[PDB]
Amino acid sequence: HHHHHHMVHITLDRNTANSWLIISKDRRQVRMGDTHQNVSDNKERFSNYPMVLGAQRFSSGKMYWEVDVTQKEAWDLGVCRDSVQRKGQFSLSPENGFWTIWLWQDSYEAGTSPQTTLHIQVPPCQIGIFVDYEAGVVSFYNITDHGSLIYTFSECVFAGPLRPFFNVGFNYSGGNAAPLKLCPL
Ligand SMILES: CC(=O)N1CCC[C@H](CNS(C)(=O)=O)C1
Repeated sequence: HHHHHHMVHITLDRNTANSWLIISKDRRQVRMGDTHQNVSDNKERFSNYPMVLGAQRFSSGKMYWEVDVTQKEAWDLGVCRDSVQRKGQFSLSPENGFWTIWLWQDSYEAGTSPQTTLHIQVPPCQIGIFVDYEAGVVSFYNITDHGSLIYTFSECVFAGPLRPFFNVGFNYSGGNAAPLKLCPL
């Protein structure tokens, strides 16, 4: 692909983070902590899942960023509406304001309803995410496999400002402690 020129500098918003997450000082990395991270509760925090939003809000234009997923067993990545539900149980779907892909139990899937099987021959260590607000497009690219397309959501109905969306996943296995990292431009 040739979307690299729409690269944007994404930072994580501490105030949206589940209370067990540890966001690095530069706001470019996030990982699961082994306990509550000693923060007060607020209405922005994701309560049920290890999720956090980017600080940036997008309402127009073309945007591109890259995320490092090296050695993780489980994660969700993409964009979501600024107004997504924060508390309680919910599914990742366009109907709920999310445009995401994920890794879970050795399979990759797109967050449609119901979910769609992805066909990845080269397990990605970095994922590229492209958003075209006007076109209603969210695309995912396998940076490890020369930028090969993973999935395109088209005819998206964003219906509001978008924020970068992250889930570091649970670490019940002891094999999913590694961080999500926003890769340099
Ligand atoms: C992320 C979160 O809200 N919580 C609360 C309940 C217990 C969970 C245990 N953490 S785990 C999967 O072992 O890494 C962590």
